[PDB]
Amino acid sequence: NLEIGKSILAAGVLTNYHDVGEGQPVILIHGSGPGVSAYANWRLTIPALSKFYRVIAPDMVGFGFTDRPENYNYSKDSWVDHIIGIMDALEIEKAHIVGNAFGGGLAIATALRYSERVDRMVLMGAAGTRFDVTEGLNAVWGYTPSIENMRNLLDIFAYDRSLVTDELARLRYEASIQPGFQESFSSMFPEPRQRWIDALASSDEDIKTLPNETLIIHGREDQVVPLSSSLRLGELIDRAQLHVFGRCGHWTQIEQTDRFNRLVVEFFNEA
Amino acid sequence: NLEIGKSILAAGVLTNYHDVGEGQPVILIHGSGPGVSAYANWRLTIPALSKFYRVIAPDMVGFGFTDRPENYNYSKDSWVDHIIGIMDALEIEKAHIVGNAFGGGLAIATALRYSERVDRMVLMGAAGTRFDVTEGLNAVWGYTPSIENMRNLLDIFAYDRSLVTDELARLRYEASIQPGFQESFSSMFPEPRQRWIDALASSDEDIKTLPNETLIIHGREDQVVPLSSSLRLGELIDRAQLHVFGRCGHWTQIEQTDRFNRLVVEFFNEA
Repeated sequence: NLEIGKSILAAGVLTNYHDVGEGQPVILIHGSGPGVSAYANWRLTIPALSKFYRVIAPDMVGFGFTDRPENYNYSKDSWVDHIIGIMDALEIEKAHIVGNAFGGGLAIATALRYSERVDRMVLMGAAGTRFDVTEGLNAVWGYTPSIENMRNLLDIFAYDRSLVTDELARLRYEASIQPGFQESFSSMFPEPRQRWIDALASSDEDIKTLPNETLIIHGREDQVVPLSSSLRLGELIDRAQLHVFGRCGHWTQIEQTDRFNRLVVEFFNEA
Repeated sequence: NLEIGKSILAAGVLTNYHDVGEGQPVILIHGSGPGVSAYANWRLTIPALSKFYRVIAPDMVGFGFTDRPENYNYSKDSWVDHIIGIMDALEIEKAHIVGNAFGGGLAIATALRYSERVDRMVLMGAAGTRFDVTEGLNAVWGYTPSIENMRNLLDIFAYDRSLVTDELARLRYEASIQPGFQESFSSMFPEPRQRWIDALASSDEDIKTLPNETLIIHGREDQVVPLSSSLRLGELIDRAQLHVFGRCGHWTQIEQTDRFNRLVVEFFNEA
């Protein structure tokens, strides 16, 4: 299973992660769908970025193959602590961070609590602002295992449905039913789900204080997070650029891979 | 005067233009401020793009050093005819087009009337949609010569006012009072100016038919054209990408030169 990588103790949690490349460190933080993992999210991103940077992609506690501690208290702050724990464990003093959706909210929160540890940020279809729950996100977080339910989620995630094959739905369905995966997932974001969008968000006031050069990315047709949310982040963060990809969903790094990798690498190259 | 380049008869008008580089043709179309010219608009863009493309930057009839025919009938359609005349005169069968503001509206109109002649488009703080006249545009089109009035316009155009020096204001003021310049300019967009924003715009219906890969660029702080206009173009044009530069005004190619040139060259490189 290529989704399983290296193992390291971080913030007291045995963490699964990938580490490829040399040089300036870049932390990639995945989304929050069923069966999600750092590899599943970043398999097409790591190869490109690792040619110029040291890329670290961990499975956040509660997701992927990282340990799911008994009675663990999941929260925006606990996840931020995990990210910092991972950085501390790897002697990463300061790094750029690419946060995808769920991960984007965590990236913002980390930059706010540990400003000295974050350099540049890339926020893709990111959590971070309070936006009305979408049917897309409610469906994603309300997932129940089945190849048909997974196919529907994959359809929700991408613009070009021709990319959603029976094989992909099958493979992601299988990933979603691995031991303990669905159990922790279904209990992670229970109804009413607006609560978690709000809990993962940061205040307009706080976001305005971010001094980091930031690149906000969003797919025009994103069904999970409305473009309006990223437009808002683009107005709040001072040193920000906003790039909207037409004919693209909530899976920008996979749907517009080459354009995405190019934009991100050049963005970090400026530093 | 570096603003004066080569001369060619196009659409029956003696036209001043610049032509640098080899390969795929790219037409750069300037904005509509007082004293504007292809060189003034594109001096920092041509050098970069000409390394990979053949860059053609003409002074549109009524502007710069191109002839201002007696009793000439200026209109969106006449300007489109000039662009096509320039392309015909240079045996340019198909080309990419970069339209800045005024030029962006002309680029859209050209792509609609001569679809077979336009490949990819870059629209920066572009005309093309009906948006309520801004004080910025009304001030630009309502310019009366003076170093103070020019300084105010330069301030309106850029985000970083530290770039607006006494020398720059002086030089652009001088450009605005060249023989016949102010006379044709003041009679070009008379009050009520909303009429010209509307005349230069294309219908939502027509814009939706554009099949061209398009890159829409806008400075977050643009005081002349509201970001909302470019957001609209980003929703209407199917194969579009929208890139918003924070800490940037209506002069993106000059305010964020390296980022701009990089994005544009890579955009054309995809073709």
